[PDB]
Amino acid sequence: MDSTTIQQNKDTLSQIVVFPTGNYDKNEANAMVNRLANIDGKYLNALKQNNLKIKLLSGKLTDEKEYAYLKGVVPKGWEGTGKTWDDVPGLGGSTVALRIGFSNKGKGHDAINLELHETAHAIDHIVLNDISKSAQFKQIFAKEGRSLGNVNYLGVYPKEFFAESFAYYYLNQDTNSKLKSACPQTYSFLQNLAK
Ligand SMILES: [Zn+2]
Repeated sequence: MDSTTIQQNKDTLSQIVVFPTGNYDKNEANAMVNRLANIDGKYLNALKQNNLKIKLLSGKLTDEKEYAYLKGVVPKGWEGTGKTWDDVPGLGGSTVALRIGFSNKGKGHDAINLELHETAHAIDHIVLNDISKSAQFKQIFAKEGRSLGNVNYLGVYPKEFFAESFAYYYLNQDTNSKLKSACPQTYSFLQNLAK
């Protein structure tokens, strides 16, 4: 996106993103907002319309009262790892909650970018009526769903392949080009969705 579109999307995000009370790196929180601002504005305005909040967290997910119910619960695909949601830095779906500082791949999660993956889940569910379960996307997923790797997770769960593809499409020009090369039908699907 051009600098002016980024600023417009950041203004929209000022009424979506909620910053935490506790201590955190303000510059890194701002960088996360900047990355979210690359998401197409139509989706951001629709999240705002639904009063979805992107809660940035100063600590563990399960230390927020609304996620205490996840204390000790093992995420799907994480069985046998000894890890629980207490160790997971982001969640997305009907809500979005994200630990500041944990954006990059490998910061306790496997996504190319935490905030884009989790926000993609919310866009899928809230804005797009679970499009990752649509017949069109199921056909694409059957063909391309392993082509971002993590074959036994992304290749098995279309909601996760959708969220990861969305993150690749919107993070930066490199990941956007990688998605087009590896998953051309997914790329065209996302490009058309934003038209
Ligand atoms: Zn996910």
